[PDB]
Formats: sequence, C-alpha cells, structure tokens
Amino acid sequence: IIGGTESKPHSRPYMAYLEIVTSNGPSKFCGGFLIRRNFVLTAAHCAGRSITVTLGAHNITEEEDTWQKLEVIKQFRHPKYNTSTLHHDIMLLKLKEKASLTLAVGTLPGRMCRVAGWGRTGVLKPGSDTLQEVKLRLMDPQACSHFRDFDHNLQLCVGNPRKTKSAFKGDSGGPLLCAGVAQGIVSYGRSDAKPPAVFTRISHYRPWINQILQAN
Ligand SMILES: Cc1c(S(=O)(=O)Nc2ccc(-c3ccncc3)cc2C(F)(F)F)sc2ccc(F)cc12
Ligand SMILES: [Zn+2]
Repeated sequence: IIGGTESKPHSRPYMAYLEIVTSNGPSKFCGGFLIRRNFVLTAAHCAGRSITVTLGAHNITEEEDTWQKLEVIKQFRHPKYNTSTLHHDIMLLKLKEKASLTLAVGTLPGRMCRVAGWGRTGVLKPGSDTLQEVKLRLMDPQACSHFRDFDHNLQLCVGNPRKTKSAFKGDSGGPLLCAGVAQGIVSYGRSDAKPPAVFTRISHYRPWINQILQAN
C-alpha cells in the first residue's frame, strides 16, 4: 500500500496474509480475505505449489495469540484465468479446517473505497510489517485505457492518477471495500506505481464463487 495509513490493529478481521511457495524460487506474498470460515478469496496470480494463510495478523513479524496459521488443502483458480491478459484474476482457497471466530478473525465511478494489505509501500520499499490501508477513488474505465487488456465488465479502475495513493506489489488478492461492501480484488497495475490500478470486479464472479462454496 502506497500513501496509506497503518490499520487499527485487528480492525479488518477478515484480512488474510498469504505465503505462497513455488518449486524454483523463494516465497511470494499476497493478501486475501476470509469469506467463509474455511474459504479465502484472493487473486489467481497468487497461486502456487502450496499456500499458507495467516489470519488475525497485524504486525506479521510478531507472533501473537490472535494468529491462526491455517493450511490450504486446495486452490480453486478461475478456469478462464489468463496469464497474459490477467482476465478472471480470482481464486478461492479452501482451508483444511474452519477458522476460529474471534474479535481479530471473522468473515466478510467517482466514489471512495478502501483497500488494505501488507504490500510494498513504495517502488524501492519492502513489504510492510504492519497492515496498511488507503482510501482510493473509483475511476471511470477510460482512466485505465492504457492497460490494453482492461475490461470494464470484468474489472474496476481504482486510484486517482493525481494522487500517489495506490495498492501495489504484495497487495494482490486484498479486498476493495466500498461503503463496507467488498467490490474488488487487487489484481495488477504499473511497475512504477502510478495509479490507477486494476481490480477484479467481484460481482461478475458471484455465480462461480457460489458454485465452489456450495460444492465444497
Ligand atoms: C501485482 C502488481 C504489479 S507486478 O508488476 O508485480 N505484476 C504485474 C503487473 C502488471 C501485469 C499486467 C500488465 C498488463 N496487462 C496485464 C497484466 C501483471 C502482473 C502480474 F501478473 F505479474 F501480477 S505492479 C502493481 C501495481 C498496482 C497493483 F495494485 C498491483 C501491482
Ligand atoms: Zn494483536
């Protein structure tokens, strides 16, 4: 998160910190959010060989009783996910067991929405130890035209280009909440962090989400 504030600790109890393993490189990291006690929603580009989910975190470097480290038993990447266009950048993670409900852990184009994450706080900066959040402007789709594979039906265009405020690397998979309702998932943007960024429009995938949740 660039240009944001430190979240009040545990004020977003649905937030998930994802550590993603691949065979041929070190761990990568993403955000996500708990939508059922045993399901986390995130971005498809956060898929890997295996994933660990930490719920209940604020400072991800300091173990505390709110933490629930949970095994993912299966990844459900959207079947039409495209690695070139990044269309359908959405994935459900089924947890081995249902998370415990605690205070710190529970389930979840001109308006202002909020996104949170542990991602980088600048181009040359590292992932944040603490959960950060930022208020961003929903933009008209023409603001994202320069993303040649942007699609207004599939995606949201998020972040006033006049501001430095943005989701960034490591925030992938985190929710965009507009008046308390999750409308988007951090997907991609520019390497140089110039907003706007592209978010998955969750509404488009409600049928698919429902099918996975009902059948698993
Ligand atoms: C994650 C991300 C990055 S990245 O550089 O780490 N990855 C990336 C960037 C651009 C595309 C892309 C470019 C054209 N058409 C489609 C996709 C795809 C990728 C993919 F897949 F690797 F994640 S920059 C940024 C900025 C804001 C934000 F919120 C998220 C990100
Ligand atoms: Zn705490």
